[PDB]
Amino acid sequence: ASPFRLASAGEISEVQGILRTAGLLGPEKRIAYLGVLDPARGAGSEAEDRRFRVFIHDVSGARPQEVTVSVTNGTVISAVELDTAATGELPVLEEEFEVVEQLLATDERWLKALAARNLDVSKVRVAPLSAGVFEYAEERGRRILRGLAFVQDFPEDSAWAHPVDGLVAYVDVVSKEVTRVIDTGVFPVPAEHGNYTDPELTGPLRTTQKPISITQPEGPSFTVTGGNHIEWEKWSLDVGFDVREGVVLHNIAFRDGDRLRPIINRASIAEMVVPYGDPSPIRSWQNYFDTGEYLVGQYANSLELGCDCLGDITYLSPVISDAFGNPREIRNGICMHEEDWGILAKHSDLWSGINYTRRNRRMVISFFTTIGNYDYGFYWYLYLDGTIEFEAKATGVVFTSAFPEGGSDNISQLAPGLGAPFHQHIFSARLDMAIDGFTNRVEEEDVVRQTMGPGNERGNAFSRKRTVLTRESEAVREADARTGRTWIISNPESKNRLNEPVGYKLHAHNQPTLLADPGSSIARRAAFATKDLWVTRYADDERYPTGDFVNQHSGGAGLPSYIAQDRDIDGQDIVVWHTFGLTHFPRVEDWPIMPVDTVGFKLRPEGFFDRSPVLDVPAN
Amino acid sequence: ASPFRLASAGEISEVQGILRTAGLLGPEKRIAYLGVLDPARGAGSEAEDRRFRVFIHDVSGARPQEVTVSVTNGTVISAVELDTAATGELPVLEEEFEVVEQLLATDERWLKALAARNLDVSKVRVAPLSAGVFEYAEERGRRILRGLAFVQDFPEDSAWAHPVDGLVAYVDVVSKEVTRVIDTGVFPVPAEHGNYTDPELTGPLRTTQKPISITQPEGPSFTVTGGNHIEWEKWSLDVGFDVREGVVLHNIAFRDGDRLRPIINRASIAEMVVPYGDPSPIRSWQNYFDTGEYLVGQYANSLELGCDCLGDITYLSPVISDAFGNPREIRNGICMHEEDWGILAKHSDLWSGINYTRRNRRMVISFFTTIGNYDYGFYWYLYLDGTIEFEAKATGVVFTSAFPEGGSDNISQLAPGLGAPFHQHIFSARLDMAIDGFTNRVEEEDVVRQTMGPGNERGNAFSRKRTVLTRESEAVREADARTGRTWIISNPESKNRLNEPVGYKLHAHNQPTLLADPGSSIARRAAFATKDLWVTRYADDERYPTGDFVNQHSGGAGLPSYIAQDRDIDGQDIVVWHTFGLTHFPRVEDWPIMPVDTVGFKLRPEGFFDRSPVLDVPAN
Ligand SMILES: [Cu+2]
Ligand SMILES: [Cu+2]
Ligand code: NA
Ligand code: NA
Repeated sequence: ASPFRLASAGEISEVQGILRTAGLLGPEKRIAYLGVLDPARGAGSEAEDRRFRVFIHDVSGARPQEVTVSVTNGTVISAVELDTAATGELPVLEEEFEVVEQLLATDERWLKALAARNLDVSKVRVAPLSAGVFEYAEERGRRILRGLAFVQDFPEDSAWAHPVDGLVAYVDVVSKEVTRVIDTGVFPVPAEHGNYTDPELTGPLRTTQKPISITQPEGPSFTVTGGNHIEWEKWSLDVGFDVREGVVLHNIAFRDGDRLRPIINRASIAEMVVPYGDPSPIRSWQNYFDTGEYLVGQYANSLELGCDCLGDITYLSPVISDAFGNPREIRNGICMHEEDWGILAKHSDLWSGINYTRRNRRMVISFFTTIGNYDYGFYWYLYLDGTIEFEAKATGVVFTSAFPEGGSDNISQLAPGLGAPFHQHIFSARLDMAIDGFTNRVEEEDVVRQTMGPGNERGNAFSRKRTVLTRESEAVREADARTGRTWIISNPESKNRLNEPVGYKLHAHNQPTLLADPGSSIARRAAFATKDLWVTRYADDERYPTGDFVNQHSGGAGLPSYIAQDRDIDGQDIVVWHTFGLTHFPRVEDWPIMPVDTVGFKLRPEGFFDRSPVLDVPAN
Repeated sequence: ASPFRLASAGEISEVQGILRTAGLLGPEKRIAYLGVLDPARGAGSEAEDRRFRVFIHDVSGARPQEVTVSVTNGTVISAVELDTAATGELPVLEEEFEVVEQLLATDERWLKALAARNLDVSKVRVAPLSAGVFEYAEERGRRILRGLAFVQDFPEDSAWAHPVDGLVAYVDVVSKEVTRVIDTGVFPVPAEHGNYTDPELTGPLRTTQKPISITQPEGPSFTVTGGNHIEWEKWSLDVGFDVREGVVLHNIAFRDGDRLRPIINRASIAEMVVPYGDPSPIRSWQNYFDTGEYLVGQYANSLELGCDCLGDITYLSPVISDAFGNPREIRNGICMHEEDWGILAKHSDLWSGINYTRRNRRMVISFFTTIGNYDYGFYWYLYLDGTIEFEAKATGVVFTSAFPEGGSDNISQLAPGLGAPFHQHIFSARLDMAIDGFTNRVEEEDVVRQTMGPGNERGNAFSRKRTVLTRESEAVREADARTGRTWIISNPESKNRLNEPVGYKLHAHNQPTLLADPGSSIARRAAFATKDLWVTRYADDERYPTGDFVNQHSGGAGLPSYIAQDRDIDGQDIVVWHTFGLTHFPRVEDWPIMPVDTVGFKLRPEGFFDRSPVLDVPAN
């Protein structure tokens, strides 16, 4: 019944049939993206109309198409041919990854480069990576992938331990040509293995860990209805899933007495970029847009009970399309559970004699994705006290290179001869805000220091200031940790009992933003990552901070072009885009498999409630 | 056996007997502080010599004394008379707090002020607060407390809901004299109650929370020997307890193969300051040095199983002295347990076919203290992967005032007529470092941005720089979140297998430091709080960033006087002092009892190990 329900196997099958009958899904066609569209703005939208957006690739070279179909009515709404030299290429297809290694294996320049290094071509794996846009005019309008080589000494060996430096190839994956093979010189291939399950490396496993048992003898406190609607401790929301963004949260609201109060209309990680900081021509082009180029949802893991998710776990198993339109289920791809979170509130009062302690809890909604060597966990947390938090967990195997004789300013050494280039992992959270409704505004709040003098004779006073962001051209903001900068999203038409606008405060981690030179290709294509906070006016088609077609797009798409409309955002339907990331100088302890590191952000109520919202939590 | 064992009841009784026999503890004497001294530098040394330091107050007004006792040999080692007008007053005695309300109840200026407000003196509670150093010349050399009034409507009423603004009194707690009563005008006493156990305020309690059961069916994975020595998952340490500092961690080391490798010799929170930013003369003197003036260990709570600490809990019950030298046990004052901490490391490799997941754990050592309206939890965490983390949890009831008609730049409104002055909570962690031994240095690491040009033609390169701090005069450092600034503590004489010095990296939260004007009294007394990082050369008597005697002490002691010695810290026995804190603009949701907010820091291995230290963790 809900318009926000997960897509079902049947809906995807019907899309495939509609496309096929319309003549849009022939044998040379491939589905590069398929996803359900959210309902358009309309608080009285009753007539159910499930619409799906499809990107259709053509393996013969014909122009691709963007298609919108209505599953409810069984029709094609629109179909537009795309000029990819102008608007960007479609996301990389899983089947194109195989092509790169196979093509290079018969190229005489590639074989000659391997022969010089005495490498057996049957043992050389090729990481197929996105191309970006640089100086090669012949790549405009063409689907390119670039390949870097790694040696696998045996089928169970970790090839990442054995990078083949000084060698890179470019491949046209539709015409199946190797356009360039660049050999800048021979580097020794690092010899030590990195097999973290080999007992020779792990040593004997510990026998000292005793079990921790976490159970819920009466079951969990949350309910799931209609497949994906969650109710938990006054919270209400819908858990969506999209093959590009992954888990998406809809209709986040809090039951305050008798009123269901909206907070956030849609929350997602709308892009994530991994730029590399090694100036070697072998890797100086390397920038992953994991969401926009690869689609993080299609690489979601099946999460194992007791290993990935511990406790009383409720699973969702989302359905996506494969490249031919058949439904594919990601079994146990989303974990949901509640967790103890320590003390919520505590006071022992001398004068009243009352000793009071209450415990906190959080709702966890998580999924994990694997893109090549990297594995990322996406965690959304809901707390009893109204706090909303996102956390990304980065693990996997670091991307490697040779470590040069004489050192490097841009690579760290992990093992003899083995390097790890410096890089960042930068996320963009897209928060379609709805604080008590859609009339919202953002204020930037700085601490204000005061000088000793009249009205502050002891020099102890300090204060704060708030600046309303009234237009998009003034809504591109930078962090300032030294002045305690935060941003408040408020509803100027909804007041608390003290007659102040209700609000939520965004607390950032204030990590560095994109470090690349502002004139670089990556700074133009990932402009969102150069600033901590953007606020736009809501529009149906402004979905991603990098635009719809990120792969090989020349730059400026997305947030810089949206912001240029300079729309009114003072008491309007607005969207907050928060940039946050990790700057990774790899350490020896990251090798051969990296312990989790984390980054995120949180939102806390700021006069949203008329008093603490957790006074009715029991002691038990 | 161990020199680092907790003080026993017998040891404290023996100190009492030694002081009595020596003539230093007659009926007019009071013990204001008593604690065990750490062993001097020198491995093994004096077989066993347990020494205690004692601050002895005299209630007749004679000069107090600082005394060192050997409980092993039954002797007084040294006893010095203190000139408190020069070097500072002793910590506040618990029995002095009770004096303030009683003295004021019979002062005719106080009574006239209450009568002007139609308040019954029997219902007026007085919060007795430390006095600081301001413009009152008659206070030099006297023990002064200042009092602020709150109305308690009935014995179980929360008095914090009813501040009596416009009124403050100063009390000499030795001569039992009210020195000044200041009345700047009548303010309405806020009328709403703040009784968070009253059903009329809580409403019906939730019935929706189902239990979460955390058990360890084989018991915990850590062992406790000698009363306070902990071994857990390669970690080794001793848990100390001091009445001033609270929980103190000694001899933190990690078992790496056959070698026990030191990391931290001693870790503590050596001071904490809570400055208020309201320039009203009623409160502009208000600054709590909870550690130095009040002694946070003295007010540690007994922690309730299942409420304060959840799971399979091991308790310690530290013993302290009362004001007469009798031992007082703080039953269940320290909780210790291990906690699941999600995913440790995870990778699903396409080429090898190996799927690998491991879970993380942490060891938790915690205590909670209550100082008037505020309650603070102190949490030390040890992780499987070598990370050490500290977290402070702030809760309790916010300190209140009237909310002025017309508003305020320095006070938040929480309820009709009820205000909460702006303030900070700032901690100083004292880390006596011992990275692989005592020869350590500190480097400051900043990210380095690089310009597009020769050697970086695509403008993607970025790097980092490290600056060694060679002498104390250059070791006073500020945060820079924008450049990703961190500090590395390393051992230049101990190298990992890549021939790089082993190290640990300190990651700060980069919250604002002390906001008061640098000319203010609090900026001089809490100079440590104006900078994020200090590094000193280790010295036996340099224990606290504020000096030994903080109460009513002007500037002149502590970290600014230590660093003036400008000693060599480049490969030497060094101490890191890290300032970190919360800036609190109270919100409506903080009332009537505040949900926990947190701040802290962590240290991560940086080439300390030759590879990941958790390759031997089993799959479970
Ligand atoms: Cu990384
Ligand atoms: Cu506070
Ligand atoms: Na909105
Ligand atoms: Na040291």
